[PDB]
Amino acid sequence: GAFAGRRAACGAVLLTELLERAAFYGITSNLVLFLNGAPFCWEGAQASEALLLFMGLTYLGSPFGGWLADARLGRARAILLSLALYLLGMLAFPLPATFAGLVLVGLGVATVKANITPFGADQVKDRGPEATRRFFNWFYWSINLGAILSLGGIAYIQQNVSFVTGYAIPTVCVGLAFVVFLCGQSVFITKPPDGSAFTDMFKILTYSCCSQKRFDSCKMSHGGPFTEEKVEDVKALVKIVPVFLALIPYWTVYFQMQTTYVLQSLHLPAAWLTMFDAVLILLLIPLKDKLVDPILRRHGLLPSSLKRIAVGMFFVMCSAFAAGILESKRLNLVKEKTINQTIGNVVYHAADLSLWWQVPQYLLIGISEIFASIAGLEFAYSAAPKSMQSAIMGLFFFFSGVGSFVGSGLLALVSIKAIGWMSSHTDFGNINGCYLNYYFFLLAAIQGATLLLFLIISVKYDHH
Repeated sequence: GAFAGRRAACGAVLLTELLERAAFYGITSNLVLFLNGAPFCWEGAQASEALLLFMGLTYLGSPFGGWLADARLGRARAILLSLALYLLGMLAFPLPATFAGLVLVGLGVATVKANITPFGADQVKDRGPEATRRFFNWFYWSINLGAILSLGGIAYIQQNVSFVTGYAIPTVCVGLAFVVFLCGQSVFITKPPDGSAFTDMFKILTYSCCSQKRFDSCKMSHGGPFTEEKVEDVKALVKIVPVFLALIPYWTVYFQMQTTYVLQSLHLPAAWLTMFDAVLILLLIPLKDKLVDPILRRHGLLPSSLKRIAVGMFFVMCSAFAAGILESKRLNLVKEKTINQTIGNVVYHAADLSLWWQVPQYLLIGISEIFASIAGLEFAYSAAPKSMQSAIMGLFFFFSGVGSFVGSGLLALVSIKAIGWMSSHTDFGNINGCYLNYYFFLLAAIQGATLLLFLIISVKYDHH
């Protein structure tokens, strides 16, 4: 009965999210390749910088998207405006203009990502937190399904017809999402926030900050016009911030592992490797949702989101250790024979080893994801105040982007001449004379330290 009733609205929201994710992954799958192979052939550095700027704008727009959704507008209306801007920007690709289109697409996706999760989360808030947890599980499953569908269909229909349609496919998807969402609204009534006074909440926050400049906060605000709700929201946000601060290195390690696993698998369509992870997720989310959760319900072992994030961090560390061991074995084997292969239009030298040895580590990462990210989202919805859930989601996405940037900086920094772990990394391939195993071991050590710090912070937070 918990999932009955608004099932149609939940399915519509999941379909819209799937279409949005498919369009985004279609955009990001071969943007650099399309720009390089286009008649306006730029340099590799120029395309890389454009992609990095696009990703940074998408990461940065999420807090402002949540701010715009929370203030002077609703949630569904802000989603509609964001996806309209997304469609308008995406229409430019099949046709300075490129910069404007990238800006529009980035703003649209940043607002959509920041606003879709809180809306669907509050849509099922009628029942207990278990309904929200199941909704988040199916939300992540739909995201992965959309990723797989895009990364397959792009190549599936790219060969049949002209390549322009390859970029026209996401746009149509966006349009479809638009229509679906519109229809959903006609029967949504998913407890619309109707946020009008929430704008004042923002200025109240500033007033509280002024009260800081002019448990000190509680006693100071008791005398003034600072009714307990806003003070408790400020306290909750203050408690939340260190969690994200500790989670930033986790996102750094996550993105670095995502890049390095593909880079290593290249030496055993290039996007299919990434699909592997998603495929594993598509296999793991349902089974767990039907088996892992009930058993705890039988034993009363239901942990907090922080404990599940810690378990995910432990699985990440185990996967990093396994990847390091596999890289060491591959380096030991490769010092005797090499095999020349071609992927796309690039020649790579790979060791005489099967590709299935990547199955264990990937599997571990999958478990970590199904134990961590979703749980974090639940926390991102649970501890956040009811007034500014979208702002909290936007800040979380911004912190994830900052972690990704820190990971890229660390990857650049572990390539200095004094380090000596890699010298052919500047070249496209020939990672045979490199030391990626040491990089994996360093990532595992950093993950362990971050896990310990997060455990301490989680214990301190749960004590209060």
